[PDB]
Amino acid sequence: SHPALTQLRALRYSKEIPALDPQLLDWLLLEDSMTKRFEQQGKTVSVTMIREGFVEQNEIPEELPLLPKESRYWLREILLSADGEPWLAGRTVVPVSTLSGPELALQKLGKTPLGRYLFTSSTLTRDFIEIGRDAGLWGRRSRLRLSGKPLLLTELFLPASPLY
Repeated sequence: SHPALTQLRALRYSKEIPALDPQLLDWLLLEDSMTKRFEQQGKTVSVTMIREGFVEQNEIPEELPLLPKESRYWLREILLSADGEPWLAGRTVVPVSTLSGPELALQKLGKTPLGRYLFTSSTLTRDFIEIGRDAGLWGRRSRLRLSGKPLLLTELFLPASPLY
């Protein structure tokens, strides 16, 4: 798709959280998407849609080991911009079994940027967070649960983002 997503997917992620500046840790560990924290930089946050749709297991080789094995997944790839400047690449993989209740909205976001602010009646927890780095750029990979139901979110922080 876009080279930022290719890069994102190929980061070598692990559960090692490096010994980083606390403010950088707070960015990487945030138990939410980056949308509202990027807005708090004094920015309007927008989505560039790279791909979204239902896919089979063969299009989620990175996420499949980390999710239930089932027939279909919602796959969403975006670039996230702040005042029009790309700051993040995001890749979300949602098993269809997660798409129930308020979490049906995960397939209906369109250009609305993901975040907990959209899920005002759903618990959010995180099963794990992995960190990776490539070419000087940080990425992270999380298995999230919304009302107990899993999804995979992988994010790559692009060079203009405030992490750097």
